[PDB]
Amino acid sequence: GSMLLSMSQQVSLVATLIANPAKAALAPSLGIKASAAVNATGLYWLADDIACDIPLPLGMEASEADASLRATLDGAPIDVVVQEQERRRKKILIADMDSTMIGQECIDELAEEAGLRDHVAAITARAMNGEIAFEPALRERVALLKGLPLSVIDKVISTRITLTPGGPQLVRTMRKHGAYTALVSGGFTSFTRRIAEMIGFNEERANRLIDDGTRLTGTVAEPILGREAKVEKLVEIAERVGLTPEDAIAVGDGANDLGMIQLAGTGVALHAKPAVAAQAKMRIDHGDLTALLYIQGYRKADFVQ
Ligand SMILES: [Cl-]
Ligand SMILES: [Cl-]
Ligand SMILES: [Mg+2]
Repeated sequence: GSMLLSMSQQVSLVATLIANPAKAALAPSLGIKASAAVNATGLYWLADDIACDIPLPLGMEASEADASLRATLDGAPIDVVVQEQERRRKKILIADMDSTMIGQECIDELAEEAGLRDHVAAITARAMNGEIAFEPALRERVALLKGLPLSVIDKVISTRITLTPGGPQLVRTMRKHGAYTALVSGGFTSFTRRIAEMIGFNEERANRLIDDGTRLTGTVAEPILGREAKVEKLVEIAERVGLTPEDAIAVGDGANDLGMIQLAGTGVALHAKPAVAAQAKMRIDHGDLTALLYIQGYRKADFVQ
């Protein structure tokens, strides 16, 4: 009950090392080596060979620990995050869909059905990197879908969309612990409704393709939801659940996710290209979506299996 200890708990940092479970290279010896590299108070395994917490000695800047740990692990596929230990477990998740919760870009997959995958995918890549603004890029790409029959959506969904590893476990585990989870996308409601329910999200919010009753018109419902719409949705969710954006973890891979990534108390650039990852305070380049559970301090024993 010491106030001296209690204040120390607030300025207390912890580093977390995280591997992909499919390339689980965080060996016990490596974790000890890393913890010695930062004069750690301790070393706590969240998942054998996959993730460990390394409490940092008080007074060490987070930037120092990050450099030290990345040096010790250089050349190993192990991610590094540093944060305050208090309030690392969040009660809101907000997650992008395309190339984040799913392996594909829904717009590029639909473009294949128009014989224009490569053309559209090149635009998608520049939009994801920040070289073109999202809304005009979305309009340009969707215009090339004009005339596709509505049956093509379920075809794409059923046959070409796959869930990113760790996604259901991430969503279901935070829900087990009382968190509210939302799938937000610059993509399309016809995809996010199905994906959200496969994974287990509480809600979804995305753009909407316009149709004439049988075929796509090649346009999107006005107004188009982009970077600010993701920020506004995080604000809306937090107010509605009686919290603030500091109580949320946000994750995405693209330039238009950086608003919600930067507003959230924990913002994660997941497998992002360098220009996007440079603008997030946390990056996961190797782990899968279970990395976000380890970020929050969950042990594998806490997971919904
Ligand atoms: Cl639940
Ligand atoms: Cl739609
Ligand atoms: Mg994305």
